[PDB]
Amino acid sequence: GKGAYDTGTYANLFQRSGYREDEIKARLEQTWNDLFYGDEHTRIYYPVGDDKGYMLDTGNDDVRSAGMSYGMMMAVQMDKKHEFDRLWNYAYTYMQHTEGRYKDYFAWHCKPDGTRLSPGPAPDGEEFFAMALFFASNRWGDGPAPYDYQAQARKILHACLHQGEQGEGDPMWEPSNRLIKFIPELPFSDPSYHLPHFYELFAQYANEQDRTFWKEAAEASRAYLRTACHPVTGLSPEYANYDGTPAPVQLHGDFRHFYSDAYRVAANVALDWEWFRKDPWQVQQSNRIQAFFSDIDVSDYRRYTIEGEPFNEPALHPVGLLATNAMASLAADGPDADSFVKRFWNTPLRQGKRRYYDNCLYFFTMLALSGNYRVYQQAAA
Ligand SMILES: OC[C@@H]1O[C@@H](O[C@@H]2[C@@H](O)[C@H](O[C@@H]3CO[C@@H](O[C@@H]4CO[C@@H](O)[C@H](O)[C@H]4O)[C@H](O)[C@H]3O)OC[C@H]2O[C@@H]2OC[C@@H](O)[C@H](O)[C@H]2O)[C@H](O)[C@H]1O
Repeated sequence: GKGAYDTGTYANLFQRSGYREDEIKARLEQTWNDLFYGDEHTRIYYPVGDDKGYMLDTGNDDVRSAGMSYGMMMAVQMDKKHEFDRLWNYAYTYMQHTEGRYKDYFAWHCKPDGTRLSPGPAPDGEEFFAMALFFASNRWGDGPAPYDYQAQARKILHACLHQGEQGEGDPMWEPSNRLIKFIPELPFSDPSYHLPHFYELFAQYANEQDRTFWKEAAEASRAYLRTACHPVTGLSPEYANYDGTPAPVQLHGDFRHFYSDAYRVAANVALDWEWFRKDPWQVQQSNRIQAFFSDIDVSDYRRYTIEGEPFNEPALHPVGLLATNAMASLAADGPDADSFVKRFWNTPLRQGKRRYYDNCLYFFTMLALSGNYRVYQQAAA
């Protein structure tokens, strides 16, 4: 078969699970309203002035590039221009470099007021910023700068591939292997950063010289994720070497294990399958990870070695983990797919100081499983 990119048909797995259409759309809208306009123990979005707003990492009391970029995608996928523009204005103003080795990249986290905490960037932010902006252009049309969406996107993806050619700086993609990097400087990666589905669409909307690269990178990332995921459990490390093996322990933590970052791999893999249907391995990977967690309660979620050895330590984001395991049902045809969809439906949004990452993964799963995580092309509106 052909994917949602070709057919324009999006699977409603909640409907397939037996839930009513009415119910599903109401549940999606409520999730938007709570995360963006809820109470002080739920909402993760905060509007600032008349033309700005941010997504708060409640857990770390800072504003991340990954989070702001997640927020923009959430906004454009839900047809929420006002909120989309507020977020982008915050990112463009406070976070985007206008000079230095990081010119056109984004400072990976800052304070709610906009004061930067580190200058270095996080590539998973950049790619999400780029994809979100192209969808904004395709859905709403380019506004006046800085709301010339497709132009802002192309400028970011130019930097991503070409940052070292203008004197000093490093590219976010390693030219030799066409793989996104953990950060510009270090020659290793993060499985969760690989969005081959997003790169297919960059191959359509990026600067003309780079379109070949993005198409090659789509297939490179699909290949990398086959080497990153354990062939039994379908678990993956947080940081990985280009060969897919867990990276050495870093100075800021041990990232060889299946923890917070790794959760998004199963969701990323599943969305690529839904959109493009290119890699039949993605179905098997969805079956494997679901089968590893088929027997495990959310309250019993741990840190695991990719081999499947549970640490005594609990998962920091078990609702997040359930959401991504549930999102895998987009691609899973196994006997656990139906189970995971119902399990997620009966799981509410997280509350308390650690809620941010859980609720971000929650909302993407709510979008995806309702059939509302869609490609916005140069169509006939
Ligand atoms: O913790 C001290 C910081 O470590 C150094 O590393 C930075 C990375 O952490 C960052 O990757 C970010 C981190 O946030 C990720 O999302 C997480 C998922 O886990 C949840 O619990 C959490 O709420 C959520 O935020 C997100 O996916 C990524 O975007 O990437 C940048 C990296 O930068 C650099 O560290 C390496 C160093 O060489 C550079 O100097 C620095 O810029 C930070 O230095 C330090 O502050």
